[PDB]
Amino acid sequence: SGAIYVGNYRVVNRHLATHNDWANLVWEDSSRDLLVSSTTAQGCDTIARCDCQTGVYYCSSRRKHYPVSFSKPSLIFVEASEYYPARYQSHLMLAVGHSEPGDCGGILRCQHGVVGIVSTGGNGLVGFADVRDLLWLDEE
Ligand SMILES: CSc1ccccc1CC(=O)N1CCc2nc[nH]c(=O)c2C1
Ligand SMILES: [Zn+2]
Repeated sequence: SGAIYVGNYRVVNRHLATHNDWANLVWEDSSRDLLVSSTTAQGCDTIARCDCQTGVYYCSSRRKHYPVSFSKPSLIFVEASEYYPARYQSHLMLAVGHSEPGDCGGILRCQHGVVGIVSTGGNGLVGFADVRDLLWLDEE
């Protein structure tokens, strides 16, 4: 579990969104595993606006933050999980690292701010849903 809290937005994995998220929906995209809902309180996270390929992510199944090198956001085939069939997920970045299903939502960050959230795992890889192209998170 986990979310990004930027401005009056809450960014979560679409597959972990609650009824309150769907009832206060701003935007969702199944191909990216992302959903954004509106918040009453302002958040403290800042979004990175960059092409970094090194950063640090939080792994809840180890209570640890790990430094990683990660690929550029791409269209990647992901095997079937409890939430999606085997399919192509877009705007996904891969790194070598530990990730169990419940690790989804953990933040990946670089020197500029939040880069994305854990979305996929298995085979000793971790995948992150990028948010750096969502410029509108910084306004309204
Ligand atoms: C944090 S997500 C996670 C973590 C550990 C295990 C499973 C998940 C869900 C997930 O994304 N799967 C299902 C398992 C799987 N196995 C091999 N290759 C893959 O591409 C996948 C994709
Ligand atoms: Zn960066």
